[PDB]
Amino acid sequence: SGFRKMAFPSGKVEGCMVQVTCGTTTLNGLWLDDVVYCPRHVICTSEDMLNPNYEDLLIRKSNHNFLVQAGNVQLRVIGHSMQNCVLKLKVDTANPKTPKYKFVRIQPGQTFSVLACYNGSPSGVYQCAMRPNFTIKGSFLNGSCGSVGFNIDYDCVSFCYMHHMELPTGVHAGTDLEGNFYGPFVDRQTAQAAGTDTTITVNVLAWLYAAVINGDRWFLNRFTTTLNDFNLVAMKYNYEPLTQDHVDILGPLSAQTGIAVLDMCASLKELLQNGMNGRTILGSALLEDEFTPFDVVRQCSGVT
Amino acid sequence: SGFRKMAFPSGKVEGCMVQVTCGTTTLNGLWLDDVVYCPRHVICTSEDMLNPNYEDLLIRKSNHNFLVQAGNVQLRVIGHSMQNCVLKLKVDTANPKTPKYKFVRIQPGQTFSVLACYNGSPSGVYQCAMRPNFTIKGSFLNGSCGSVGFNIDYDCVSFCYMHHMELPTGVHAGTDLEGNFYGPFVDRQTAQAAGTDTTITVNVLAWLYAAVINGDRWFLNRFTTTLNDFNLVAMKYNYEPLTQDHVDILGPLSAQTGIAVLDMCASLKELLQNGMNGRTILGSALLEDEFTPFDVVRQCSGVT
Ligand SMILES: CC(=O)N1CCN(CC(=O)Nc2cnccc2C2CC2)CC1
Ligand SMILES: CC(=O)N1CCN(CC(=O)Nc2cnccc2C2CC2)CC1
Repeated sequence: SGFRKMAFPSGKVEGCMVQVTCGTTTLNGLWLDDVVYCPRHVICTSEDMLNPNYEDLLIRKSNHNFLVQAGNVQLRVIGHSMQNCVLKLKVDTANPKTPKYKFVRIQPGQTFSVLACYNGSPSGVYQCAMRPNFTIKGSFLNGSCGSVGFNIDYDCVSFCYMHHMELPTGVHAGTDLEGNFYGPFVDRQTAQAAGTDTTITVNVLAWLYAAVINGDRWFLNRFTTTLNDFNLVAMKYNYEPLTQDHVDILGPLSAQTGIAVLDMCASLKELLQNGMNGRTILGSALLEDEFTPFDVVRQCSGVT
Repeated sequence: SGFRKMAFPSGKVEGCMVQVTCGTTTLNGLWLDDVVYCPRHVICTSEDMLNPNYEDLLIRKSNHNFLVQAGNVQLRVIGHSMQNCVLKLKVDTANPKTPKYKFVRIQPGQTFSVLACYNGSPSGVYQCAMRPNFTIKGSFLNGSCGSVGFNIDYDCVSFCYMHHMELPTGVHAGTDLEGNFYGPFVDRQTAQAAGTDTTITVNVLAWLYAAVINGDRWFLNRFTTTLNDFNLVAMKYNYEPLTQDHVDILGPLSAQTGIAVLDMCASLKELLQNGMNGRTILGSALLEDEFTPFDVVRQCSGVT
């Protein structure tokens, strides 16, 4: 029993972190096989960030201008290329600790673990979600760029995020490992406002199921609703619309607890309208939305 | 910017996890040098847990009755001894991945990371605190016993907790790595009720400083208080008394933000009396107390 915001064990990713320096800028890189991936803004000065022409700035850089250090040992860079907003630095040595891996592009609402790093060294691990506005609410200071987000399926690490930017509002933006930004964000120091950060409804319902499984049941009510009625309330509260696909995904939690998905929707509808009244659910005074239905099943079953 | 509940990178601890089986019970063990540490209740049947005589039950066990498996390879047990509530299984092979380590006994209010494991395999990592009633609010299912809590200081892992029990109320109890339980708990399936789970005041203040550093400043008020006046309110709200030692520990955060510790106490006093009014601080609707002042400085500075 008990339910925690839990990150994946970070060891497999720690073995991939390296430091990348270009000129006066140092950030993190991800070393997989003989390639080091890092944000292309490693080539920029503070001034360059205002309106960078990456293709032009990159012409002035050679392989020897990218300093890659793994622990206290220097890697030899034998090639470099830009793919979208990431640089791929080909090195002469395959990372001996390369785990089984995939590069995946996640959808909003999906959760992942971040291994926050500085100077190629891991500082901490935390769990977050791709927000519906394509930002993430992370914990990143200057030097954390190139830190990555990932999920693990037994022994395969699916990398889904690489940190690039902090928006003027303190929220974060980054790319998948092919260098494509999530959402409309760009690697330029300019006005980039985020859209509405709506609540991930299917994750809230999954978390209410985790609460019932772990004994917190006070919010269960005598009501039911329909998808259309629920969605009218969800729209009003800036919650994402719930679809039949989401109801299907919640099926195993509904089966385990015996609480129909639409009945849990009705409980959530009353929590939205009435509030918590100073009460808590799984130690929280707000409805948590950074646990997917898969995370709830995984934690409640004990998948290693 | 941004502030997350962050655990230490778990890799150094993942390299120490092993599976320990005795008869029909399988749990986790911690392999450091040539010793495997695990809860002594690995020797108990479900019936034994009701009123176990560990010294008597242990007489019926020999070295060959303890099966230790590291990955898919079996370790040879050449000695076994009980130290308080843990067994120390001497093996013929030193763990090649043994990090620099210490065994420490933490005080209530101190935080640590847990690497939750099943069958010697890591499932996730999360952050928690030793509650003032000596319980921890973890996420542990059957098979998680022997999972450990730790802190890291650069390259040295200080192990502070080993999981042993889930109380009838769903909260958790365990020992330090010398096998001494935190608090009054025992490794027996009997009535063990926890005391008052008070809020760790100095951690709440540290977290309010993290909020100011990260832009959430709405709760800062025009008031101050004294330790004695603050403590009268803290007692009423089931918060731990704040001491001059706590004020001293908050000194660096006070210096960084320019907000005197007693002024932050006055802001906290108004939050306790007035509530949040539907507002949030660092994405939370309740006052978070599982960040120590050291955790706040570490995260806000980027220690690796
Ligand atoms: C060379 C340069 O001025 N750069 C290179 C691009 N970066 C982009 C950027 O947003 N990085 C960043 C990401 N997360 C947290 C914090 C920061 C930094 C304090 C801003 C800004 C700094
Ligand atoms: C042999 C036996 O019956 N044991 C051995 C001692 N254990 C003690 C115990 O509290 N373990 C435990 C810890 N955390 C979460 C969950 C559990 C278990 C479901 C109870 C109980 C089970």
